[PDB]
Amino acid sequence: RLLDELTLEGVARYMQSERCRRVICLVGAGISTSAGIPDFRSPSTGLYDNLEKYHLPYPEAIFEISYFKKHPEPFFALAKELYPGQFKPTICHYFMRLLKDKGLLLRCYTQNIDTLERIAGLEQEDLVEAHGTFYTSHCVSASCRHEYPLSWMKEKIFSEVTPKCEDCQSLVKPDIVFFGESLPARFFSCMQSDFLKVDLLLVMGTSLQVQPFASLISKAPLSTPRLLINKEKAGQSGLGGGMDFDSKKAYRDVAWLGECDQGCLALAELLGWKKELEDLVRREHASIDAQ
Amino acid sequence: ERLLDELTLEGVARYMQSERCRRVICLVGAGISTSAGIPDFRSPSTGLYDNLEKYHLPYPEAIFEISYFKKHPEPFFALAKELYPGQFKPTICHYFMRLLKDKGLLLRCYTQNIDTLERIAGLEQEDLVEAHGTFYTSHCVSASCRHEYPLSWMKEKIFSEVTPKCEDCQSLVKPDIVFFGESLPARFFSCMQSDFLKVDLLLVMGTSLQVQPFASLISKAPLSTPRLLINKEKAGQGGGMDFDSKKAYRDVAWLGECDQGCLALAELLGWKKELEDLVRREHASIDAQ
Ligand code: NA
Ligand code: NA
Ligand code: NA
Ligand code: NA
Ligand SMILES: [Zn+2]
Ligand SMILES: [Zn+2]
Repeated sequence: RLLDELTLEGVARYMQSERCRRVICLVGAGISTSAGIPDFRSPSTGLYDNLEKYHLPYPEAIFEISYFKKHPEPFFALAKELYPGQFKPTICHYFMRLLKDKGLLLRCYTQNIDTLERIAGLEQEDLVEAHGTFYTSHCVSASCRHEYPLSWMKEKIFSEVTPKCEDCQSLVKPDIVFFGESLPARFFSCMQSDFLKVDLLLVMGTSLQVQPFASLISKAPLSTPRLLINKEKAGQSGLGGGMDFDSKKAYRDVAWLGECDQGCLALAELLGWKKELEDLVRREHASIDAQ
Repeated sequence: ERLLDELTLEGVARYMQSERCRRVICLVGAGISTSAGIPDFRSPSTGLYDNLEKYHLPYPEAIFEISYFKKHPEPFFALAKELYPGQFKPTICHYFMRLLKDKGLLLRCYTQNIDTLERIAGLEQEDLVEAHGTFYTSHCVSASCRHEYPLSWMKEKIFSEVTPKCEDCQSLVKPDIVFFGESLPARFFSCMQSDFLKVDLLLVMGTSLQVQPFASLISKAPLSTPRLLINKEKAGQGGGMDFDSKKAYRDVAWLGECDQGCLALAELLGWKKELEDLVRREHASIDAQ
């Protein structure tokens, strides 16, 4: 086994090793709650638990493409309520920024649509935004598909004026992958390439309860260490790979439970980067508060 | 066709007052005993998996594995001594299942806990399937000896910190709990084939449903049988638990403390007064020696 001890210290020792040259990050809504965006499945605070004032047939409807096509108002009410005044990336995003700067980041597969990975300084080459993004929008008609920038959409969303294409008066939706829409081709191409060479998997703020994303933890070589930084164990045992932190055959999986920012701080310190990470977060947070 | 009128606690309680709901099966786990001061296994920070450092185990699950226990039984008995609950006082949830017994509604209680609080709350053996055994009785481990020992013996040996060894054959005497790697009792399977043909409601409480074959029990239920979960968090997601999809039809999740969920359910059923009275009286009766 590549790790000497199934701990955060073991993972950090490994990250200092020579064979650990390509790290893949898998991240979810948990890495953004510190930036004031709540997750989906945390009880009480999650979105599933605060969707009653929309009067939905079922909670998931607000995320279903077909329902959105027949009653988009609720999704856009949610978009207006959840629009973040400031898109301020967290300590976790900037830890992935450090991984980019040290040549360790092969890819960040993100399930979030908040584009905080871009604001933290990850580039498109670095990213697989598996569920799309809110940054750009498109008309839904197969013969229209007129694109619209975030400025336009934002103005409509806050004006509670349902986004309709100017030319065909159709529905214009953020380029998010609603339930029932296929993932970007980039997801599959990048997957087939990246997971042949990956040396370390960094799973953060995700419950691994939505496929096909979670199965990504199963594509890694059987020797690639997997560190989970998350409030709770996830990915154990719907699923095809299997996080094994505690059994008699466990050898490569490590779970560090707690806040994503706190775990990134501990990991950085272990690697001697805590100082640089705090400085980077400080500088960028101050710089953003200038626009 | 959606035996529940609405996927809520109120819908489930309406169903329970209906004529069609005559058989309730309870599936419960460590979560129903944390109010009684016994912690669960997989809760972060407070769970047993997160507090096994002082036993110096090769791996967290080893403390519960039959093979490790047979070769390194000292850590399990240290945990047994330190985890032995000073008072065995069932929680409001146990007594709510007692209310279910008294109203003729309880077909069976399948429990994963070994603390026997379901008996102290007044469920009888015919009411119970202790799927993972109990601490109440112990046996020597030799396949030809199998001499039984009562809890008095065990309590005394555990607290005097002397590894329990058989008087006749000097082998290891372990509690009759189902360690990882031991088969479940035949009662589990018999009772299952019968109970899940006539069950009208599933009550899953204080369990993460992450251990097999217990968790699959929610799959033996008829496709029409409603299933309500009372738990701090969604778990179990026939079929699995479908609370939120467009196809959800029979599953209801009430997130929170098991005791509070039992209180709310009882109130909807008009039993809250009786439940609180029973809890107070039984706590007082047990404290009176
Ligand atoms: Na969760
Ligand atoms: Na997400
Ligand atoms: Na849990
Ligand atoms: Na289902
Ligand atoms: Zn259009
Ligand atoms: Zn013996």
